[PDB]
Amino acid sequence: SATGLEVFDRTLHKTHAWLKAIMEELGTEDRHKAYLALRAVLHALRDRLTVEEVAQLAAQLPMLVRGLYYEGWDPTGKPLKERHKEAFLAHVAEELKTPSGPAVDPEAATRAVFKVLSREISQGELEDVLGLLPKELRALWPQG
Amino acid sequence: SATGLEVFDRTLHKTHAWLKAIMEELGTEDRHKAYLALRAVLHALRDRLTVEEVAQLAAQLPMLVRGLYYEGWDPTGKPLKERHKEAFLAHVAEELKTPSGPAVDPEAATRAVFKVLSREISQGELEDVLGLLPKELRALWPQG
Repeated sequence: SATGLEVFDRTLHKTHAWLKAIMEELGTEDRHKAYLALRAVLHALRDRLTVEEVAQLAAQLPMLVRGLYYEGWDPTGKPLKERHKEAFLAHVAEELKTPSGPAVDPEAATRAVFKVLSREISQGELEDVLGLLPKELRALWPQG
Repeated sequence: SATGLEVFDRTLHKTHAWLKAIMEELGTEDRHKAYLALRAVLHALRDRLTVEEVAQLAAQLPMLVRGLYYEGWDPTGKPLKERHKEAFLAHVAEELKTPSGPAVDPEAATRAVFKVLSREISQGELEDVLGLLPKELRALWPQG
């Protein structure tokens, strides 16, 4: 059917749903652009969380997305705490680099992924994550 | 072709290779049994590592396998350090529970997964992991 395993077919189905939603938010037909956005934004968000907070968010992500989320993670480094929007977007931009500028506009990528995340994760986790972020970064989420 | 994304098709291909190797070691045609073995063993091994060591091993796992690896992880708990084989196998057995006994023999599952892991991860990571384990647990790996 797909992978020969129901568990993997299930996570692929969920991940496809996430990417499709991100594509609609971005207004693009390029699947790879949506993937890059998901990857860059999850990593930037992850780096602002403590080890405990990182795992708590991971529990709300589909298996395949969780693997992407943890890619390149350095748990020994102090969580990033820059207060301004530009600092956060610069980190997102770092993983959207291509031969000619950012693959996707950093803010657009961030708003699209945060929108999809807010609809997919539990309200409890959403409120927890928002409470850990500065005002300028909370503004990037649909809740404001 | 599979997921519509080369990055995901690639991790599915690698994960399929891992599971196929585990199936051969177990001598089974049941793909789900190999999955359960991979899941139960990775989790038992993961729980004996510090947060830094957990992420270091994660870097050697294919994206999809990494998502499975991190499933249900509690980074706040002190790493398990039981010295005897029975203690470790009991933890592996905890995630192999089915309506009628273990899905796969705990030791067989452990030896199969450790064998595949030793062939897939870097020699440096293998030596590091072995050095963190008690003699009775190192005996479960092909190196001894």
